[PDB]
Amino acid sequence: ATTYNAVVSKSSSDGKTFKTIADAIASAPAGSTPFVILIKNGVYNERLTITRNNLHLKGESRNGAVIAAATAAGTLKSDGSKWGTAGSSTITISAKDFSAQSLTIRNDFDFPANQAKSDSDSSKIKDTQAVALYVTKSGDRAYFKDVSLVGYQDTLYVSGGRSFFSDCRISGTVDFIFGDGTALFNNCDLVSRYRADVKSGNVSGYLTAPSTNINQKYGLVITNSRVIRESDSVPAKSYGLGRPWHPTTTFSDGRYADPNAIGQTVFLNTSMDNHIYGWDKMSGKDKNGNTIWFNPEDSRFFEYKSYGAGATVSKDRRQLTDAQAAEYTQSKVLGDWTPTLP
Ligand SMILES: COC(=O)[C@H]1O[C@H](O[C@@H]2[C@H](O)[C@@H](O)[C@@H](O[C@@H]3[C@H](O)[C@@H](O)[C@@H](O[C@@H]4[C@H](O)[C@@H](O)[C@@H](O[C@@H]5[C@H](O)[C@@H](O)[C@@H](O[C@@H]6[C@H](O)[C@@H](O)[C@@H](O)O[C@@H]6C(=O)O)O[C@@H]5C(=O)O)O[C@@H]4C(=O)O)O[C@@H]3C(=O)O)O[C@@H]2C(=O)O)[C@H](O)[C@@H](O)[C@H]1O
Repeated sequence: ATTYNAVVSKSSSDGKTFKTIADAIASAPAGSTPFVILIKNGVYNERLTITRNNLHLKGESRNGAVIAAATAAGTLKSDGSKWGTAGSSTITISAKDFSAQSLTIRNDFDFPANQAKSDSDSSKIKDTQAVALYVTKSGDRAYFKDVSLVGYQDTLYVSGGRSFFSDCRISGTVDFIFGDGTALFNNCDLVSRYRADVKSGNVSGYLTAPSTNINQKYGLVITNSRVIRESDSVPAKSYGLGRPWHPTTTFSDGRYADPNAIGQTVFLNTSMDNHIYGWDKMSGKDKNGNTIWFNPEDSRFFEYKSYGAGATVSKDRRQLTDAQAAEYTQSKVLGDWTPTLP
């Protein structure tokens, strides 16, 4: 038995339906009883912030039910200030027990068109991060099943608590899954995108940029998935599995790269095409304002039984033992939370 509290559709011929997703979400009574919204096929040009607990979105189809907006970090607001990376997100989850099923979420910022602009073009944006989905510190127990996330730089921003992505597609270029959250991915296609603006022999991107606090047990955990290239034009050895993001953070002694954000990315039983070269380093600014490099060997970067042409085993690519791999089951990673749909 499954029923819908609200329905969103493009057609007025449907009857008693909402025109926008934002309106349907707003219609929900205040509180924490489950609220389930069906979204019929269509492209909904909307930006959403979810603050109600126990809210659930179900699209008619992943292929056809799309929530999309174009916003880069460097896009300017009315007051002339930048949106910033967090602010660029098409969908922001700032509530508990959210789920989305069978829908696509896009940031439509045209990264390649931006990069193709002449350097003197005042409309050419430097802050090119453009988040599709952001799970915030106030997000915990967020479940995404049969969902497609589309972007280039910084597609998926996972912060705070636990999120679970299942039967999913996620595309991007630089740091397209990033943040300090506990985020588990199962049976997902992670799609590395072509970079027209990157010279032959240089790096096109990085799948992950975890900022997991050293005291947090689990960061980004990718299981039973497929690490694939968008096209044959994506060069061999052009993509890193991860680099360590140490976010600029305000401390008592100033604002600089967080020393204790020693990120975790673990791949288990995941296929990898030959666009993958391994792990990489990442730079930030230290407490003195100097460049500081954070190295993959000092970070929590591991694989277990990778396969496909990108799955090389070497001293630069640490491997889990069977015993260690058993620590990365859904039960262990998500703890007392069992992701369920309404
Ligand atoms: C409640 O939340 C909060 O606590 C805060 O939220 C807000 O802040 C967040 C965040 O917490 C904060 O640290 C800060 O994050 C920024 C940035 O927004 C974020 O996306 C990320 O950025 C990294 C990196 O630091 C950037 O320099 C940039 O990477 C560049 C380049 O863009 C990229 O293409 C690539 O480059 C290629 C090669 O790798 C390179 O060697 C060279 O050859 O160039 C190549 C090229 O093609 O350009 O890597 C570059 C690089 O490594 O520098 O983008 C990455 C990324 O996308 O992940 O981290 C920074 C940071 O400062 O750490 O701001 C966030 C925000 O939302 O704005 C609030 O502001 C805060 O007050 C607080 O509330």
